[PDB]
Amino acid sequence: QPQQVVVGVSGNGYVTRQQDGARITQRGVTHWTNPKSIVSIYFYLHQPTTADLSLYAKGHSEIKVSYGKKGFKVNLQSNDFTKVPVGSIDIRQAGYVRIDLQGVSKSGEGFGEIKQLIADNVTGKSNYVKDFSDYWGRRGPSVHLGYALPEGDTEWFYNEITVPKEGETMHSYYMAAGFGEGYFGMQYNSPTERRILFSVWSPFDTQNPKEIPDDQKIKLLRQGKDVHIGEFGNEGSGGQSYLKYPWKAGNTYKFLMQIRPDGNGNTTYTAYFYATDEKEWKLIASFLRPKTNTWYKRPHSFLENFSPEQGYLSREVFFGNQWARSKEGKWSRLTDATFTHDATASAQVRLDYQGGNTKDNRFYLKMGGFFNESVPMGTKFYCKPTGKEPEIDWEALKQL
Ligand SMILES: [Cl-]
Repeated sequence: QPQQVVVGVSGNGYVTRQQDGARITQRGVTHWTNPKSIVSIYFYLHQPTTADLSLYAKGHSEIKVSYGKKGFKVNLQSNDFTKVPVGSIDIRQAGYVRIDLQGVSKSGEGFGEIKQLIADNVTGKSNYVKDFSDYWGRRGPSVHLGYALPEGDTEWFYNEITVPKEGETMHSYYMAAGFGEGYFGMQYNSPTERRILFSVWSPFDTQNPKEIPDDQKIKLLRQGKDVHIGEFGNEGSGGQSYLKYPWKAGNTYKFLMQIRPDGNGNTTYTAYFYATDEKEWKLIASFLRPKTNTWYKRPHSFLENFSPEQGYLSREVFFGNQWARSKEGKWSRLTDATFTHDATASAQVRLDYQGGNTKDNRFYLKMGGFFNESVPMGTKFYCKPTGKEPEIDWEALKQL
């Protein structure tokens, strides 16, 4: 039987053009002043269906509601929210449906306030952000790749990362060389700042790093030139370091990560970044983690959107030439990757999660942007064991 689908704007809407000219808040669209702004609302349908669209809206305005090339002229004329019919659409294939809103005329300060998109008489199942955090839902589903290590003890992991131009999106974390106790990667933080970030969690479970007993704090051993060192909390706690570095889309950067137990019940974590634009290795930091006795475990990568406002945009990254160096000093090319997704994907509130193979013997991750092909949890991907073995001037690195 056809059914009603109520899509909340706060979890499913985005300002997609002229971002200062409207806003998505906990009640949906507000502060809607600029006729050039576009608001887009996304929800997924499993099968072809018609739908009778309405908005739950208030205002004194004329707006334009669009599904592809089909537009509707819609007046708002209310001081309180009411159901405002728009018109009918024909969804010809499964996938994400995008509904756009644009202001045309207003009698007062703004074009109105839009709380919900309502689709009546819809056949089949749908997926979107409901009964779920609007913050996490709009951030969208992070995705990860885990690389299989050889037998024995690995000390170093090496990975190459390239963010293609089409995958370069502000407020993304492109995490290249993760491990059992932390992360090492690069961020696109603002128009003027990008960071190479390296973080290690304390073994002490707390949200406040100042709660950690002295003997369980992450300890700084080495600090690279121009690197900022601090602590973090609110996601567990530990030590962090970053270098401001203007990395470029389309360039291939290298991440080299050493994890070595000291035999005295600690483990050290040392992160190096190859600044391809300068043709030189940079030290980020070396940190000691107490109460830890491990070699390298769980080499992995991830792709994350950390801004809810950016959830309507995709981001994408390529990972190539993965190598492990054993504690005995032997390099091995890694070939086997396992794809996973985060809890937002698991909740099925966002379906725009993907990863796999490129056509040039790399792996990729892609999420956000409301695409239609997903990849399931645990999918395995493989690359051929080809690629240039790292040639590292070990001694030079030790002197950074
Ligand atoms: Cl920068």
